[PDB]
Amino acid sequence: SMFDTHLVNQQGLDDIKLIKSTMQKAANEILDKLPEGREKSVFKTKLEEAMFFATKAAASKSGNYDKIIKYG
Amino acid sequence: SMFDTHLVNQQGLDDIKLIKSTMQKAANEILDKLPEGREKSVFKTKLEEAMFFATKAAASKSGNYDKIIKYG
Amino acid sequence: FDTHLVNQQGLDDIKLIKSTMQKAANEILDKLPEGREKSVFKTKLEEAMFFATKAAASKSGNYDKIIKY
Amino acid sequence: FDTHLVNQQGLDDIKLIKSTMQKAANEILDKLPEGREKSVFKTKLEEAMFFATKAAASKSGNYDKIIKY
Amino acid sequence: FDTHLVNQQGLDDIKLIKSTMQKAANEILDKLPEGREKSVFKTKLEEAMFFATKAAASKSGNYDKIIK
Amino acid sequence: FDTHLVNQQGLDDIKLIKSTMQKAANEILDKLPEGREKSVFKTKLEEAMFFATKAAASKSGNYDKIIKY
Ligand SMILES: Nc1ncnc2c1ncn2[C@@H]1O[C@@H]2COP(=O)(O)OP(=O)(O)OC[C@H]3O[C@@H](O[C@H]2[C@H]1O)[C@H](O)[C@@H]3O
Ligand SMILES: Nc1ncnc2c1ncn2[C@@H]1O[C@@H]2COP(=O)(O)OP(=O)(O)OC[C@H]3O[C@@H](O[C@H]2[C@H]1O)[C@H](O)[C@@H]3O
Repeated sequence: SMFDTHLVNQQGLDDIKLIKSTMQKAANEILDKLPEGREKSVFKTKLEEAMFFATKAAASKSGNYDKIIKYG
Repeated sequence: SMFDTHLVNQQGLDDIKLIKSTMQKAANEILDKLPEGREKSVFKTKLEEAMFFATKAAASKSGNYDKIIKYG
Repeated sequence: FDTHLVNQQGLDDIKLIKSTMQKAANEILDKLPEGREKSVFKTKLEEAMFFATKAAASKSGNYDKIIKY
Repeated sequence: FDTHLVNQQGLDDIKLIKSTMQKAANEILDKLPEGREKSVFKTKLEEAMFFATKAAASKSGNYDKIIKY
Repeated sequence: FDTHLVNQQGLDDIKLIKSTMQKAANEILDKLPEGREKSVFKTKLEEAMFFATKAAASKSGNYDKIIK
Repeated sequence: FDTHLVNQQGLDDIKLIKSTMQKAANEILDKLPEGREKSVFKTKLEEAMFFATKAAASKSGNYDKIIKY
């Protein structure tokens, strides 16, 4: 279910650290080249949405969480 | 207008090369950590959307294009 | 891209918000015919829930730790 | 871009699904702090409900007419 | 999630905006190769038209009833 | 994130698609009241056009060069 909560373990946190640190560094380097304005701001908001899905893919990877809390 | 076409010059192409190669390296490193599945696929599609805005920000940066083609 | 590690209060707020939407989603989905529009509804709803869950998890009082990168 | 002209059952289904989502949204919103994430939750939910409402409106038996262009 | 039950004037405006966009979309689609970008163009356009149609339906004079 | 450098045929296809949508969009916008829905229509339409323009620029026979990264 889209509503499930994955209780991530350290392996999940480690994977998330790798992906977020990697994207953070790349995003800072790209943002430094872009002029302030609407397109730069939309790039940032679209990138934040993308990262919810990358983070969820890591958090729910077999071995990266200990238990799932389900609702209903 | 959202419909304007910026004819990029070499400085725009150089900026776009920097931003796209930076994101391609980061995306490949992140994708290598993610399990095959829907979330990985949505990450990629959201990231493609984000990059249209980063690329447009670079292409229309003052000094990065020579002329704008306008319609209507 | 901060990560918020929720405390018990954050977990309980997330229980409330996710339980509330899951119940409403079940009732609505059971009324909708199968097909493209029902699928897209679920896609958009999941996107909404990422933002609601982040709002709850990053609310002051709801996290033990913020991890920055 | 079909235009659905719903009949009485279509209006009833849409009333149920929108009433159900409005109640759940209100309960969730009361738990969320003001800010960007809460605002995006609302906008995503509005997108979701366009598709749920289209699904209901074009359900067999729920329309007087579907106008095509 | 307000509902607008349009009157004839709202239905006429909606016919004009949707007919206009459908004609333009068909002309553009006839130029585009099959594939992912063409498919996403269509779904993005459907999303856009939900908002255009709601703007027209809630225009003063275009609705007979608002249901809350 | 390949970059397509259009040739003349790609530029002329882009002229056709962008001038067609700009005229339609102007006609529609002139019917719409100012407000949030009109604003989101424009934002969603811009997103649509990135994909249509990319589809045209990478169509076989419409590009001089593809830059890969
Ligand atoms: N062992 C844990 N101990 C403590 N806290 C944990 C653990 N494991 C996970 N968490 C966090 O709780 C929430 C989980 O709820 P969820 O339904 O599974 O995640 P989500 O839907 O993708 O929401 C997206 C947002 O939630 C925020 O906190 C998430 C998790 O980071 C994120 O920062 C996202 O920004
Ligand atoms: N005088 C009317 N008589 C009968 N039916 C009417 C009238 N006037 C409007 N309608 C229809 O009611 C439904 C709910 O309206 P709503 O709640 O305002 O719509 P929405 O949130 O914008 O989603 C919109 C999606 O629903 C479909 O049917 C819509 C309206 O076309 C749309 O085709 C979209 O696919």
